[PDB]
Amino acid sequence: SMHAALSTEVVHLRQRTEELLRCNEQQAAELETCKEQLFQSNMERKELHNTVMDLRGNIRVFCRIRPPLESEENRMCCTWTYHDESTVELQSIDAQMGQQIFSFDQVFHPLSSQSDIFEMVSPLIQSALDGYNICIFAYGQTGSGKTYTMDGVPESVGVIPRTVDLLFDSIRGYRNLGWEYEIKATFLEIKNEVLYDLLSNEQKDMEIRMAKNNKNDIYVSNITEETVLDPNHLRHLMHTAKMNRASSRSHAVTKLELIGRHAEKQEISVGSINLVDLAGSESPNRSLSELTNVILALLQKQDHIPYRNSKLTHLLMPSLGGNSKTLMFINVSPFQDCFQESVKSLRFAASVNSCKMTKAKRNRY
Amino acid sequence: MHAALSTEVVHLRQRTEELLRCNEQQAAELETCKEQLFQSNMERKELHNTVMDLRGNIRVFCRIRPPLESEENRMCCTWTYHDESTVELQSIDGQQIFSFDQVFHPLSSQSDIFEMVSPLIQSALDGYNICIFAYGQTGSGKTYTMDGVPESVGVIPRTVDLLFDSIRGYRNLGWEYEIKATFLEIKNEVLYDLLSNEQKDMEIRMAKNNKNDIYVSNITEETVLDPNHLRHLMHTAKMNRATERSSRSHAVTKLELIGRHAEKQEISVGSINLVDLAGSESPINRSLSELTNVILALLQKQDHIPYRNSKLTHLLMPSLGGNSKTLMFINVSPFQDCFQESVKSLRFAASVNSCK
Ligand SMILES: Nc1ncnc2c1ncn2[C@@H]1O[C@H](COP(=O)(O)OP(=O)(O)O)[C@@H](O)[C@H]1O
Ligand SMILES: Nc1ncnc2c1ncn2[C@@H]1O[C@H](COP(=O)(O)OP(=O)(O)O)[C@@H](O)[C@H]1O
Repeated sequence: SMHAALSTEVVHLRQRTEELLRCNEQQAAELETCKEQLFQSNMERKELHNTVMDLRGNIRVFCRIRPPLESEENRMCCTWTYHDESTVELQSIDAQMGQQIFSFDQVFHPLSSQSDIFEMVSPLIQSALDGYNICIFAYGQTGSGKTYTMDGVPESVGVIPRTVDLLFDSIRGYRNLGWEYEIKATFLEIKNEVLYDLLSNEQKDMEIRMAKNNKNDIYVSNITEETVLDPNHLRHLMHTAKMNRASSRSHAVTKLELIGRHAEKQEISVGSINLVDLAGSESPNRSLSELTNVILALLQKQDHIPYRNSKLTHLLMPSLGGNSKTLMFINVSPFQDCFQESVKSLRFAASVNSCKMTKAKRNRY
Repeated sequence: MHAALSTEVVHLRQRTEELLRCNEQQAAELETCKEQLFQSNMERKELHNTVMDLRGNIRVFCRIRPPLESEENRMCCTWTYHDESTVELQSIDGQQIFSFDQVFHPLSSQSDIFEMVSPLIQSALDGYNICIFAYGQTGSGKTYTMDGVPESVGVIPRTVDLLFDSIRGYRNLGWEYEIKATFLEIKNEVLYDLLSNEQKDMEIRMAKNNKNDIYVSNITEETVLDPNHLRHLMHTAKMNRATERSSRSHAVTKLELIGRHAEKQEISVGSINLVDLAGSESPINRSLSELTNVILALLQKQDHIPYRNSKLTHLLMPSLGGNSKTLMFINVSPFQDCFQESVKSLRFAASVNSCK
């Protein structure tokens, strides 16, 4: 009577046990399959993203909105409506005709980690090894993330360090192929329309001039041509330069010139990686005033283009023209007090988004 | 023993609490992670079409065949490749220079030609219609180009294989696709089922739920069971052919893809249309000339397009629309007797670029 009752219940529960374990097994089998498919999908989606951006041409504009830090709680924060992964719109908390919705190549949410940011940039660096000039720029008001995105903090490294390792990994496989790539370095700081070499602590006078090789590229003199040795050597040179830099509103122009040496045949790759940390979008515009003019130039002007008025724009004269992938980070603060400046940064980003197609060279001489 | 089974029950009730909490956790990981797989694959599909758009929706290609050793003694003409997109023939006795989206010389393998088509099979799975053509004089390679040969299969066999392998993959995204094939043929502006041995009349009407879609009556529409099926089917398609006289007959294969996601209650339907155009030689005189009026017409963005003027332009109409992608292979004989006709072919290809 009792011994009957409870021995049935035992069996009944053995049924929920093996059912809740059967369903528990297949859930994990689907779940493992779903994530891989989701990775594979994200892979083929970022592939086509690079593949589309490529055909549109050679100027890319990414927009990264910074999250309020632990110091911003009651600070007024403008409304932010993310319509797509490439289209975003900001709204003034107060009252309100103008452009408020903005579409770029890729818009990064505050949540996006430094890894995701560099994940989209990675293809360009890799392209520099196959003979290609690359230039990365960080525009925006101060506090928006220009240092955070371009460079990186200790915990989350930025684009600058992330490329270092990525570049040496590729170099490793290329040495094996017989391609002995050589990495060089050039760190300089146009603080106030004056170049100041960050690798050379001794004061010098850089002078930007039509690169003697060809009118197409434009080199610079009095600059420490430091031949990089390994990932951490460059991490040493990174530290070196930030030391000299110390800054808030200055153009830190880094030029990791990338050469190649193939044992199969005397060919040489060209990798003009140009990681530039602009600063000061808000109105004081020392060199950044002419940056908006070369940009508005490439939109209107064709062959004719202002090349001076900004040491920065004269260094970048290889890019503006052609054979150079240009990518600009639009770091923008999410606060209502900076709502107008944020719009200003997004207006410049829209003109950058509307810039002309630049060609590309095999750069394999 | 009563205390023994009184304990087991108490163990079994825990291990089923934890197993109930464990299954509750898994299912919410699956829920959002299928949401992501869907949204991710959805931005994927969007990008792919944009890529496909930049490359062009209507691309034109050129494939001069290698001279057969049967004809090693038949004399060639002077072919000059000005780039990989451009070509020019000259008569061995004004200039004749032609530009393409891509040109295929006589060592271009069958695989090199499918590489142009391969991306489209993904767009047929994405719900866009797709159109594939083998324009050229008889002996150009039209048949060799699409159907292929046993050692090196053509575009149609490569499609099938890629089609099934995608479908198997897709099934992990939750879509379940189905393939319905209509092997038919147009002669003297009248259609014929190739899968049927009896002779039944067929006509082009509107589809039950779409006026733009095309419906053919009393055709066969075999639903494909596995490649083995698709093999038998395609075999049986070569039958009921004969008048040997495929020179004046348009061989239309149409693999309709019918993808349905139950979870999200969403459908994807794309139609592939691999057409083996009849010989372009001046003695179907209607369907051929018409199909090329329409294609030009499309390029020039005319308001109205005489889709009904031809059985072929009528039958293919839902795959000639803007969102729909079309690839045109001009096969050409590299010989001196073929010269004049090979020019006509290429000249039409100039027409296309000119209307753009
Ligand atoms: N996505 C992010 N996640 C975490 N912290 C961020 C993010 N973006 C910016 N920050 C932080 O906010 C500040 C960004 O300002 P910063 O980049 O230093 O000024 P500037 O824009 O002049 O270089 C830094 O403290 C940086 O650590
Ligand atoms: N790449 C190629 N390699 C070998 N043979 C080819 C090639 N292209 C065309 N041919 C030859 O030309 C013919 C192709 O068939 P074709 O006569 O153009 O088609 P249709 O039967 O539709 O008129 C066959 O003789 C084939 O052997």
